[PDB]
Amino acid sequence: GGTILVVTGTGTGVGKTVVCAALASAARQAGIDVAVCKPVQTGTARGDDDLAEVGRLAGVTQLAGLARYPQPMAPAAAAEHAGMALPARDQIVRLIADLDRPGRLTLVEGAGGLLVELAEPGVTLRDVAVDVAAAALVVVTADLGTLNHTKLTLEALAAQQVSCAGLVIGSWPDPPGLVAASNRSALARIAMVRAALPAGAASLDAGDFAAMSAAAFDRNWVAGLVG
Amino acid sequence: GGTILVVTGTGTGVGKTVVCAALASAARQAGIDVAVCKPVQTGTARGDDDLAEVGRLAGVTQLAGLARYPQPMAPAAAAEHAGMALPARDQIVRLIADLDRPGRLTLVEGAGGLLVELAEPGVTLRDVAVDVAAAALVVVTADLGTLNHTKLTLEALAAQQVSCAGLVIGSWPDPPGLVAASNRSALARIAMVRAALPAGAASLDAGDFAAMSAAAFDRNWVAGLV
Ligand SMILES: O=C(O)C[C@@H]1CCC[C@H]1C(=O)c1ccccc1O
Ligand SMILES: O=C(O)C[C@@H]1CCC[C@H]1C(=O)c1ccccc1O
Repeated sequence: GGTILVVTGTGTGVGKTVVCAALASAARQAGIDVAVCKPVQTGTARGDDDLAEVGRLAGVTQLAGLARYPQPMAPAAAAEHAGMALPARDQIVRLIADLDRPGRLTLVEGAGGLLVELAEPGVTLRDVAVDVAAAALVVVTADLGTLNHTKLTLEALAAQQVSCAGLVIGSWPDPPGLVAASNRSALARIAMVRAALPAGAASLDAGDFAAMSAAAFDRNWVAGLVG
Repeated sequence: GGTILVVTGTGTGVGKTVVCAALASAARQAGIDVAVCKPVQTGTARGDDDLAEVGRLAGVTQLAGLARYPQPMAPAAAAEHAGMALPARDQIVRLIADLDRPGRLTLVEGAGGLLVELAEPGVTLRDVAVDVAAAALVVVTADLGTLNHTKLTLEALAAQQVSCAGLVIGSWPDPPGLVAASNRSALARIAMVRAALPAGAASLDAGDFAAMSAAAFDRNWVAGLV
């Protein structure tokens, strides 16, 4: 197959989706075929659609969903509220394996943080990454609290031998402060900081987003993700 | 010895200090002798003194600290700004071991979350808990994202055989709301929820706080801590 990457984060609202669009845009501009999947989408009752947003920002057409729930909560609660079930583990693995192919980068976008339950019983994105032998890209903030959350996440990945593909700061303030500056320097000391997206990148139009995306990542690292 | 409990949380600003004071107060009202150790304090430029909050809210007098940095950052960053080092590992562990005595509940308050660096070099509250054979009480929020952060923290504890003494929700909203109510039920499936402190409790006077605290925790669980 090709390269499967799960895109996770230290928690909710850290920039997972915009980072997914940014890595997809960068990989597209390097000539890499990209597919993005979203095993579980909540918040559809308020218009949440991360796949649609990645298509808008990065131009990705190969977009695959599975489970969708209206309420903007964790999947187990949103499914329960709606009278619906979580998907099974093998259904998520099938969604991913159907997309995987040589020379393609398949990004698997999580819901919330790494240990969020996506399938019964207690099946998380970490288990899925083990199942499809994927590495994990971790989206982080630069805010107070971030190193503890980043270190807990990286420890949880290592516990199941899921490789860490690096960190991406989802929103980077221009200009930064003492805490943001100290955290980025300390984040870079615990793992590779692949990128740091400028604040408000999600508002950029397609052309500015593609320019930001290409500038945001090291063109050489993106190319090395998939032969 | 007695019983040593570290009081950690899933992050910063989750209610660690007010929970420390709530458990101290509940334990004092059950006739238990309570000491609180806060090895490292930051934010002293704006007046942060967590040991003083425990003193006033719960009446604890055995209040032990080692270092105080002016900047409201993590310890390592506040030390870096001040141009001085953090305490040494032995200082923290020996201070706690000296505090511990039979009949006593010694609560150890970290800074920020569980893997925050407290001592030299890169020593955490989790290491401290291993060294003094303490269990860990985990302060959590009810907000969106709390289950992930809770599971992350509890795995990191089990990974070093530090026992989990339960959760406390540092701030329980009124009225709850869908997400907060869903989160409390889910937290209870992860570990015992020992208390959920009413929102605003940090601002109560000492007599109102001791009332809230005595009702917040289960009598038998507190009485059995020592
Ligand atoms: O993916 C995100 O973090 C943003 C989404 C948008 C709607 C609520 C967030 C969500 O899904 C979520 C939040 C906490 C725990 C598990 C979750 O799945
Ligand atoms: O204890 C708290 O979380 C509140 C304090 C008050 C001033 C900054 C907070 C702090 O200490 C802190 C923040 C991030 C990481 C580690 C830390 O130790």
